[PDB]
Amino acid sequence: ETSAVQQKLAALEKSSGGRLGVALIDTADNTQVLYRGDERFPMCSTSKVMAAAAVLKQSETQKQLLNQPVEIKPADLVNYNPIAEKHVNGTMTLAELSAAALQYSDNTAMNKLIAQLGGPGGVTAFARAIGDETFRLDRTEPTLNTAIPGDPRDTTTPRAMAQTLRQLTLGHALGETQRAQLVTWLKGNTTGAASIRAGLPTSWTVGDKTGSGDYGTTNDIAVIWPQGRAPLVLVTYFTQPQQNAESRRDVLASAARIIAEG
Ligand SMILES: *[B]([O])([O])[C]([C][C]([C])[C])[N]C(=O)[C][N]C(=O)C1=[C]C(Cl)=[C][C]=C1Cl
Ligand SMILES: [Cl-]
Repeated sequence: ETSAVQQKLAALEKSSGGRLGVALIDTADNTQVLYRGDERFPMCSTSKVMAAAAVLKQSETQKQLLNQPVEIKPADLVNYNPIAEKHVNGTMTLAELSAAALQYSDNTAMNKLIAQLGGPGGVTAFARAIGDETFRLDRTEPTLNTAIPGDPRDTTTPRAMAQTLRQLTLGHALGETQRAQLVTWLKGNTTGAASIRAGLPTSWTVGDKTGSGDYGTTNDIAVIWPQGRAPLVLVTYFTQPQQNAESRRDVLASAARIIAEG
């Protein structure tokens, strides 16, 4: 059966023409509210969180790792390189690459993080090490965004991603300095104003990471601090039937508004 929350989410899904996945964790009582919570969705750029977190984990035993310069060559540039293009024939540190990937969704920066982990499988291995049995990263940017219906590549479920995002930011999957750094990065994201943030009260602090891809795939994952109550974690994934469907960040904002009502 379904609650009124899930009925509202289903009606939003129906009106939108696509497939919506939602997972909310309320850390006050560890309850979850799910909509298609165990179905797989293409993560697209929301996978940048796991890649950055994996490098943070590496830095727990190599304290200066984040400050290590990494060469940016002309040939490294892919389809969206707002920060990395400023450093061609130059360098960016792993911290700078992490900030660029998370806060600007720079795809060259993401590919450097993936390479630092030994390839997409290294990101997946980190996920398994922190108890995420669902996440899989198969490809680099930009092909991880093909988002073909039914394809398990580069997917996770809303429930799994919400649980992991909680572990990474409010829990202790990462060390102290590292989890605080991840929170700082997520809070300063520049690309999320029309997504989850647009559906929540303005007094709430939010850290988030968006993503987008083919099939009009439009995603956001967030850690949320309401004023005067325990924080929440929210995942909103959305994908559509036709390859060239338009982005629908408004659907994510609407899903967040629905979840926040209660
Ligand atoms: B992320 O969602 O992975 C990222 C964020 C944007 C802001 C750069 N998305 C993409 O790169 C989307 N890319 C595609 O849909 C794409 C691009 C290219 Cl060049 C080739 C294949 C695909 Cl699927
Ligand atoms: Cl994005």
